[PDB]
Amino acid sequence: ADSGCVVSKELKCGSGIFITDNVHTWTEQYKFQPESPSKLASAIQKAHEEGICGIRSVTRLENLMWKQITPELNHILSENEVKLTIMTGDIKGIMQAGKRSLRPQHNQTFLIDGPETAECPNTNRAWNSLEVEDYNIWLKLKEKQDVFCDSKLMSAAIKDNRAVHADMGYWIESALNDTWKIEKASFIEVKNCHWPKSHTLWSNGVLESEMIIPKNLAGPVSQHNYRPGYHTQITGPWHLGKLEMDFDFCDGTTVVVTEDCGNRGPSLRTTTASGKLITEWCCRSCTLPPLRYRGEDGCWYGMEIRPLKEKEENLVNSL
Amino acid sequence: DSGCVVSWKNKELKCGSGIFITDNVHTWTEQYKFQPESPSKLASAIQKAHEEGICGIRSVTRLENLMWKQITPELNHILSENEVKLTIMTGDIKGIMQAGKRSLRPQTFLIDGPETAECPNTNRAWNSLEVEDYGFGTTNIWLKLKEKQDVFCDSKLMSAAIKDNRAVHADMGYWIESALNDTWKIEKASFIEVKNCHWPKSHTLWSNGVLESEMIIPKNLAGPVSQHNYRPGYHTQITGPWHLGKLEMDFDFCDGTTVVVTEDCGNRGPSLRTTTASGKLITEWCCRSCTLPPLRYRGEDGCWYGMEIRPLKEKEENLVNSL
Ligand SMILES: *[C@@H]1O[C@H](CO)[C@@H](O)[C@H](O)[C@H]1NC(C)=O
Ligand SMILES: *[C@@H]1O[C@H](CO)[C@@H](O)[C@H](O)[C@H]1NC(C)=O
Repeated sequence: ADSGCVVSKELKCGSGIFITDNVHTWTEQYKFQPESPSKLASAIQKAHEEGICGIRSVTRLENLMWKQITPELNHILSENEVKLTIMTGDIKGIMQAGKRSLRPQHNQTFLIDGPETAECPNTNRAWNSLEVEDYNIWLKLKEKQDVFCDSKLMSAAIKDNRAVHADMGYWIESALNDTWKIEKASFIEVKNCHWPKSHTLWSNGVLESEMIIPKNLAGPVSQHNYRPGYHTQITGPWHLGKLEMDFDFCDGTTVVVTEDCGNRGPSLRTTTASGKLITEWCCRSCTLPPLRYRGEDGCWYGMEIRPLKEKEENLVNSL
Repeated sequence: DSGCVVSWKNKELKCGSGIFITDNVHTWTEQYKFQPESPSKLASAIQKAHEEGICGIRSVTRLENLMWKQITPELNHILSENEVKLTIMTGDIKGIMQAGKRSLRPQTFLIDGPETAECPNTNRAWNSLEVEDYGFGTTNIWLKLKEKQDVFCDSKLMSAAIKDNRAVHADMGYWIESALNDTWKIEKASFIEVKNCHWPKSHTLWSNGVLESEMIIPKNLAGPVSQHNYRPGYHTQITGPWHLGKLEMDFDFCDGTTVVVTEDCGNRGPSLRTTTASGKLITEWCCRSCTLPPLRYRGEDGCWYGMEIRPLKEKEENLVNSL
């Protein structure tokens, strides 16, 4: 067990389990490391032999690993005198999943991450094929090609009417004010894996048509992932990659509830592409305070929120 | 909520923000104490309930009973001073804290104590108190009356967490550890109390597709409805030694006993103790489909085995079981 001391203005000490937030920390405390870059390289040789253009990362740290290891891998690949050039790209927005998966055991090109292409489909990319051995993190090959995120990375906790589902890239908070409902969400990444129900709190009788964070977007199948007058934000501003969902009004905007408002569609931003600000918003059934997203390009509103009088075409949505 | 914690086994410590769950069970000091909001209102509720025709009430948890014992004379004092002739009497608690079919809402009176015929549990009040706020310091806690009736344990006392493939469901008298060795399963369970409420789903992990026949710790014993409450080859231990009240159950053999897996072994029945009423020690045990290390209960009178586990040779009627 983990024995120590923590302070909230109350002080408490003892033994138990401590769940940390590594998302909001400006410092990068964790890095990913391989146990056998040789085995990895061989698995990539096999993958290319098994017909694979490249691989797509599940998380940000995996991508950073692929980046920091690519030269050595290519070097190793050259050390084995096997003709292949490994190319690692960047991650942006939702990390799309790959249907292929690695198996443990002029020049060609192996495309790790990067943007989409016609030469290499997502179905030819490998994904979710690296798990954690132990803790800098000793990683390794997986059992099989499950569409779940790594269990050793997931975490969760609940006490004093505050529930948290946490990850190395996610930080999801719900609370009990009259009822249990989602409160906050923090994202460094957006991934296409599924949140394991082993590390999930309150998973019984969960309507997937109501869970805000999408299941196929590592959304916890939980009644904590619930918010009255909301549904799954399938078409939300997840194209940001890094964002902060909360339940308040965007700065300088006003949202009201009315039947006169339109139907739910792709999330929109307060700021026009031209820079024009809209202050008047509406929802047909949403529950004030409204679902908002804080990111790079500014604030966005939930799918349920549409502008009152302004035409939707004038705005920017999830493309 | 920021702080620093150190793991000896992991040989690693960490600082930062987040959420800390504390094992209130293996605390050397009884840090917590139950205290009401307005004892006068409690007394009022007692008078009203007695007038309704109630005979007594039953605590839900240990520290609740402690509060009752800590405020009874003051309560009985309030009664007389506020014009009424009711004698409130509180006995101790042993084993399972039987629920009461009735409840509180905002000739003598009996609280807890032994089971009696004058005041059956069907006419007892139970699960009528909830916490509003926490005191600080010893650490005390407020209590007020519930506006709703249920058999759920107070949500504000339960906790849960998962990290490093080790789940924990905690309480003030419960501490239930699960882990991932090969597969996910329950590893330990610590009790200072045995209650009959229900462990709510809001504070539960993996509550999907949970066979109550597979949940080791019974649902009606505040057992977490979870696949963290599972064990390969074991079922709901309804006839475990829950008469002990305080116990520490886990998975290892009893000291100087032998358990094996044999289809010839007897079927599952009441949990037996390794030692008989005379004092003999049953060294040979078995199970049909159970898995080793065996489900054992470390209590006061010694080590016990799971329901699936039977004495290999010795007639089970020569052994002591949960009556
Ligand atoms: C809790 O919800 C009520 C309405 O349901 C609201 O009036 C109150 O402000 C909320 N408490 C908060 C936000 O702390
Ligand atoms: C997991 O189970 C195996 C089965 O024999 C055992 O050898 C091992 O020690 C167990 N691991 C832990 C951490 O208890």
